[PDB]
Amino acid sequence: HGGRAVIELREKILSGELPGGMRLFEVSTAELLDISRTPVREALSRLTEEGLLNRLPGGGFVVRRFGFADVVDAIEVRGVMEGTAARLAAERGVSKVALEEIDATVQQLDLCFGDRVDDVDFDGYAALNRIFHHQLAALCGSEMIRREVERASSLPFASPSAFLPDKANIGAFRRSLRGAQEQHKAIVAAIVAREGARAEAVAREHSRTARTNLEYMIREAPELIAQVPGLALISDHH
Amino acid sequence: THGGRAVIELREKILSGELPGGMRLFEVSTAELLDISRTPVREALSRLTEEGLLNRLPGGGFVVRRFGFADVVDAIEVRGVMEGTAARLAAERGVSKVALEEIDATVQQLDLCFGDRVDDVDFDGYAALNRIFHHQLAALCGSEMIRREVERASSLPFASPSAFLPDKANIGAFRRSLRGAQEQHKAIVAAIVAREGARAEAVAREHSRTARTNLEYMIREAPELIAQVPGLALIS
Amino acid sequence: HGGRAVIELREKILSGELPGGMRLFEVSTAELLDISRTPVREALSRLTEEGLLNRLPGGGFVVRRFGFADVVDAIEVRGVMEGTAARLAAERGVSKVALEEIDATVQQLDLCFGDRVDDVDFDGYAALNRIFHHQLAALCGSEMIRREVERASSLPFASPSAPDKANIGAFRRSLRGAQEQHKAIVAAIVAREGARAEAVAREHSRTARTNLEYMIREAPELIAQVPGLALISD
Amino acid sequence: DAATHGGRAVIELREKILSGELPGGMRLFEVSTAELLDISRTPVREALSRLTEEGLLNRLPGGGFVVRRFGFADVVDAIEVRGVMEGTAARLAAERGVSKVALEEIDATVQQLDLCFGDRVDDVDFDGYAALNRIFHHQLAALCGSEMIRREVERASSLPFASPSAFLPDKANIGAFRRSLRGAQEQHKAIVAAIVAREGARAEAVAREHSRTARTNLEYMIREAPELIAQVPGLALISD
Ligand SMILES: [Zn+2]
Ligand SMILES: [Zn+2]
Ligand SMILES: [Zn+2]
Ligand SMILES: [Zn+2]
Repeated sequence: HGGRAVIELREKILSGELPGGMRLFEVSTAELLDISRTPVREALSRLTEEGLLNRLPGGGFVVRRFGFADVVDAIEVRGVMEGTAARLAAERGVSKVALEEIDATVQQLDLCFGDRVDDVDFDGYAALNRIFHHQLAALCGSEMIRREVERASSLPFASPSAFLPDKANIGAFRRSLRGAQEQHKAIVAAIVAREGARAEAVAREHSRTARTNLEYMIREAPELIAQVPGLALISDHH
Repeated sequence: THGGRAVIELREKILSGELPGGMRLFEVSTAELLDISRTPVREALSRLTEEGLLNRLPGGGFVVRRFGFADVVDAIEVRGVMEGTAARLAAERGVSKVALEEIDATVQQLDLCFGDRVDDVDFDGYAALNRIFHHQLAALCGSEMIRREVERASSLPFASPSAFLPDKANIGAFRRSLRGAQEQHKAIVAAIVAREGARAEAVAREHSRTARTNLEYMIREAPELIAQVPGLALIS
Repeated sequence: HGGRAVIELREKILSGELPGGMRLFEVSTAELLDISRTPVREALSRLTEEGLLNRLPGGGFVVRRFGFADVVDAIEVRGVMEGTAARLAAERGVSKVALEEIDATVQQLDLCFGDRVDDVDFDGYAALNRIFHHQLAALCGSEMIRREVERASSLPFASPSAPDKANIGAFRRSLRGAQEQHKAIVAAIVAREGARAEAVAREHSRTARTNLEYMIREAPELIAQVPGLALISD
Repeated sequence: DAATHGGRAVIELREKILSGELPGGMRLFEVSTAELLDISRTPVREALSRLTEEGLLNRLPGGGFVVRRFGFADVVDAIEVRGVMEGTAARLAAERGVSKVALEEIDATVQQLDLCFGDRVDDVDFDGYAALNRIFHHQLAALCGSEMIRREVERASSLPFASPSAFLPDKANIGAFRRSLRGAQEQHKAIVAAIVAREGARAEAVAREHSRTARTNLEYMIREAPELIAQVPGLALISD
């Protein structure tokens, strides 16, 4: 009910239907979505937590305006937060079951690669990549860490598979997935070996793949900008 | 503005322990408690979810977040890691002449809190100026996204920079530890000026571990000090 | 002449012709290499600095014995030393000329690769990889750092290009990731991101350890193609 | 080795380089060096070569040796390398683990170092700290149980200015240096704590930061106390 309200409202913000700087109010938003006030209230609050809306001082909400600096900083925060989770898992240790689970996801991700450099199941990688980053966040067994890492990924343009959309299935991106999969293996290896410094460094570097993919799209493939939701609304971008 | 007296009153009742961890809150029962209308109560319950004091229940309603010792240790870790990011980015990107003069002035004022003997420290003066230093450090790299994320990491009562420095916890062991902490403040600024991001990050992370060291000293050696420290009311 | 004596002496140690525990003396070594004593003296001293020989009290050298732990530790030290050079270059800054030179090496390394990994210049990569690691060591402009980094890379089994016949499908695929690391080190140095520059340079040295561990577990016939590796007991 | 003519020449020749008797930039040849030490040609050749391996001399392209010259930049870079090498030993000890006996030994040195401090900020046994500080850094290098790593930290700490207690000589016992020892002792405690807790990242970061104290103390002598330069037996090698 409330979840269905979040999806539609998020879609209207990211499409540019509700532009940056636009003021949103409980009743006018409920009329727009043709949904009851209770789910709409949950949706507006959830999208504030997610970072798409800001609260206005006298009540109501405002659609946030993002710059390139915001995208780069969001990717940085996510990498730094995932690096913390990986380091703490290596320092504290991981349970037999949790390790078996994440190692199974890495093995499934290996099945997305073939003989030629381009032979990669892009859609299969993107779905399993989300699972790997979820399991990595929970690895150290801390709810506080899991919540803070998940919040850092909820943030705009900070999702692990955000720069891997189905329609951005290009050669240059498929070749870069082999290096990314080697990073997943290295994070788990470092955690097993109790090498916190390595686990953190690899997780931070791994997040920077998103920034490289973004920079590739601006300089070499600008038609791919519209494939990332909301990215074409960032006026700054170039 | 900003949720009014409703958000303030409801936050005060959660932090005092009046509304304990695990307690379920609903629109109507909360409105009866605050003797306010439904609209300002709905804003308050939503705002405190965004702030991280409440969690949403799957079938509607809210639940007061419960915190344990592990949560305090992890919050201090996240704060250090976030401050370390701000310090590293300030060193990598560079800092404006005005912003550097401001932070360096706070460090100079903090130096005036120290005397001849190891215990000769103005504890209340350090705590107030320490809050300013950490605020200024968060804004140094010039990024709003970083400043917001660092301030959020510092927002819980026990994750605050001066949280483990309350006026009544003015003990000898804690005054001796402030000299090392002040040397860390100087080192963070020096590393930023020198464009040494790695050092700036490492010092900021280590500096935050002082809070954990001071917390661990209480649990083991002075448990009567637990009640005096804010945030430790949300703990069991 | 002295450099020629070092190559010939190093080759006999790494082939196992001069086994570990063997005692070497100026005269007997000069008779063996059929070279004058002065270049042989330089060679014996240079190989002590490099870590292949140990000095005996009273003169004379002894050929060192190496274990897998020695290889693992050498690679660790090299990565840590290269990470220092990369971090200091990012923190201090690099001159326009030095940055153009190292970036030209990276561009030449790209020409070792095509569209596919089927035809990748393995011998070409190894030669240019040595140049990249030489320039990276000198980037921060410190002679002290350059000397300590080159020493850490002279060390046994620590060399950056640690294999003409060992040219398999897998080791060719791993050179693409290694080249992306070279690009990332330079990018981090340009961007003044010391932390990143250090982390990438450390992780880059670990590729050697990963490739060593692959041969032992999956391709032991490739052990004889690595110089001196066939002498270690594991 | 000290009893051999070869070993005796290394001790005497090292002493003349470190005293400044043989200054930086001085070309040393087999003959001139042998006349100086009044020793035969063969032990001199061993001596000259051993000090090149040691890093005190450099080889000249057309034959012969040159006394290696050191500048302020070289001292700063040497302290950086030592911190980076000690940080590696501390990180590897935390990652691998340390035996019960080795931990009890280093923790005993930390406890002995705590006995060097009193009530006032200046109340510090400077000579007692310097001797025990050498033991702590010795014990720290060996902690991970790797011989190559121990040797590598040993080498990084071998130049007279790259030594852990080099910037703590008996004659440089000043107020501004005694106050800095309290922070340094807290870092010794933090390195051991990080190793026990298996926190390699922290162990490395603290060991690197700890080494920067030596740079801070050096910079203080140059900018504020230049009369202290000559009384540090280790800064004699410095040109400018
Ligand atoms: Zn991933
Ligand atoms: Zn502080
Ligand atoms: Zn390379
Ligand atoms: Zn020390």
